[PDB]
Amino acid sequence: DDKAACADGIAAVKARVEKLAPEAVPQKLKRALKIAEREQGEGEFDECLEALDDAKRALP
Amino acid sequence: DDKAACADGIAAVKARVEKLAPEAVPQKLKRALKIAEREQGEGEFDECLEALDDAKRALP
Ligand SMILES: [Eu+2]
Repeated sequence: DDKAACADGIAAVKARVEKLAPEAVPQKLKRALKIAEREQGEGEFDECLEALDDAKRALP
Repeated sequence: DDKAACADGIAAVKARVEKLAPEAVPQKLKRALKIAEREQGEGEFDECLEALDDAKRALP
């Protein structure tokens, strides 16, 4: 469901980000991940998924 | 728009709540107002309006 997909999506995006050099991680990508995590913690798992879509678009 | 309606709705609901005795204000009403304010601060003015609908249903 959206809760599982949000948790798995945060893990998947972070796994890709952890392949980049830390000094190569765009601020917009960090911000989008933080928004997804905030929404996950609020129980807005649907909103988390939409923020994860933004994070993927920020991947270099 | 949703931003103005959220701000006005927070003010309207609070105005009604401030007519109750403070020891008569249900916890669920306080919680719903706090959620609406959190969502307003996040810029989720649409979500704020949906939380305000819950707050109105919590009015005694
Ligand atoms: Eu939210």
